[PDB]
Amino acid sequence: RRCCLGWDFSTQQVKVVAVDAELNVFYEESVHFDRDLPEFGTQGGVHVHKDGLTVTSPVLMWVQALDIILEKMKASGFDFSQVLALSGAGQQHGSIYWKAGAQQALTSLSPDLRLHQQLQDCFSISDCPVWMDSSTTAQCRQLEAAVGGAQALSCLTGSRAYERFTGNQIAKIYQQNPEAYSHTERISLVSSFAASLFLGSYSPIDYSDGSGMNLLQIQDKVWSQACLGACAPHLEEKLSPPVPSCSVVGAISSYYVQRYGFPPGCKVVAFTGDNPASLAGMRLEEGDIAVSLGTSDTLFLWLQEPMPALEGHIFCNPVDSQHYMALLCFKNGSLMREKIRNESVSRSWSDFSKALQSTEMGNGGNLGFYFDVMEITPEIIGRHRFNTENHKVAAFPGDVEVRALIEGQFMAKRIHAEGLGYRVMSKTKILATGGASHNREILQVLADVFDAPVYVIDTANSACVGSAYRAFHGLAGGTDVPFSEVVKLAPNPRLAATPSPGASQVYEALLPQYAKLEQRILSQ
Ligand SMILES: O=C(CO)[C@@H](O)[C@H](O)CF
Repeated sequence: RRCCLGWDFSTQQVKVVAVDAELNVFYEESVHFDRDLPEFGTQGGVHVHKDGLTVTSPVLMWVQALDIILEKMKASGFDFSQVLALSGAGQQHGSIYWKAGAQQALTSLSPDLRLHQQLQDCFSISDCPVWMDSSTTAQCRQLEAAVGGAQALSCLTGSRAYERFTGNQIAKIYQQNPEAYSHTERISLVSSFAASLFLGSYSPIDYSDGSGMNLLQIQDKVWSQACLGACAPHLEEKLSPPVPSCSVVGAISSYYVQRYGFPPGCKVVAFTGDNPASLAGMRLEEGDIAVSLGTSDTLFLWLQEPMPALEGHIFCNPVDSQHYMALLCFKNGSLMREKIRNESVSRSWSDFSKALQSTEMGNGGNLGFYFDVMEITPEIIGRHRFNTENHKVAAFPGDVEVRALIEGQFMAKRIHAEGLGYRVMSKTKILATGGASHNREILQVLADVFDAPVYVIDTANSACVGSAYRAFHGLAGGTDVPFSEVVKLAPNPRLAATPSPGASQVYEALLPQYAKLEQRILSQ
C-alpha cells in the first residue's frame, strides 16, 4: 500500500490524510492547538489582541504541532516507508518571518531532536498575523493609493486591498517593527513555511497561495514591483521567485528519513492555500463551480478569463497554472435561511421544503434580497422585496418569501460569479457542500438557476485530500499530464438534482431583472 500524504496547517489544527494509489483515504490524524498545546493560551488556535483587530498565532506552536502529529502517526503504527510523495495546504494569508541565519538551522537538522527544539530561535516575529487579522486598514489604503486605486490593485493582484492579505501585514510589521523586519532573511506563507519544514530548506511560494498577498501579478506570474515597493523595502529577496503549484520543490529532508522512516526518494510537491487545495480536492474543472453553504456562503469558481473586481478574490489556479480560480464570500447565509424559516414556515425545514415544492420557478416574478447584516458581495443591507411589476413591496406570503430568499441567493451567486468572468458551459457541474446541501429542494433551485446538474460532496478534509491528489499529480507526470486525468479514478460525488424542464427559459429572463434591481438598490 503505497501512498501520498496530504497536510493541512489550519487555524485550529494541523491535520493529515494518507491516500493510497487507488485514491482512497485510509488514514487521518490531527493535532488540535488549544487542546494539545494549551501552554500557548490560544482560543480557536489564535490570540485576539487587546485592540480587538490584531489576530495572531505563535509560529513555534505550528512547529511543535508538526512534531506531535508525526510522533502520534508513528505511535499508531503508520508505515512511513510507503510514502511516495507529500504536499499540503496552509490557512491562507498568514505569514512567517524567518530570522537571519535560520536556513543554516533548517539545513543542519539532526534526527535525534524535534523540530521545535532546533528551530527555537529561527523566527524574527514570534506571533504571526493570520487570516482573521483586521488591523491593517491604513496599510490597505496606502497600498491602493500607491498603485492607482482599489481597481488598479485588483486588476494586478486579483483582489483590492484586504486587511488579512499578506502585503498589508508585511507593511505593518516593517512600519511598527523595522528592527525585526531588517533581521528577517525570508518571509513565508503558512503553506510555504510548512513545505520548508519538510524540505529542510526554504520552499518557494506557489502561484495560487501567492495570489492572496496583494503582491503577485496574477497574469504574468511575477511579483508586482509597484506592490512590493509600496509595502516594505528589499521584500522581493525575502520572498524569492514564485513557482507553479505543481512543482516538485525537493526531496524530503534526511531528517524525516532517519527520524521517521520516510523513503529518501519521497518527493515534496509545492504546498498551496487551503481554498486552492479544496478546489483540487473537489476536482473542479473548466466550467465548474462549488457552493459551500454555511454561516457565510462561499463560492469557488474555475476561471479561464478572469475579471478582477472590488469584490471577490481571483487567484492563479492550483491545478492549471495558465488559468484561474475565484472565491466570492456572502455574509448572509445560514442565519438568514434560519430566520426566514422561523418567521414564514413555523421553524420547520420540512415546511421550508414544501414552500419550495409548492411554488413555481421564477416565483411569479416576486424577487427578494435578504441582508439583515451588511453584505459584502455586494455592499447592501436590508430586506428589499419586489413584485412581478418590479414595484417595491413590504412583504410576501410565507411560501413566496421562502422561494424569494433561496432563488435570490442562488441568482446572486450566478450574477456575481459572471461579474468575475465565469460562464455556465454544457460541461458544467455544480458541487454543493454544507448544511443546506442536505436539503434537496434547496439544491433543486440551485440546479434550476444555473441550468446545470448539482452534486453533493463532503468537504471536511477537502484541503488535505486535495493536497494528496496534487502529490499524486506530481508523481504521475506533473505539468506533462492534466490534473483531471490523474484524479478521474477518485470517488465521485452523488448527483442531487438536475435542472427542471423550462428552467433555462425562466432564468434567462429573471437573472437580468434581479441584477437590475440589485443595481437599483446600490444606487439608491
Ligand atoms: O481568509 C481566507 C480566504 O481568503 C480563509 O478561508 C483562510 O484561508 C482560512 F484559513
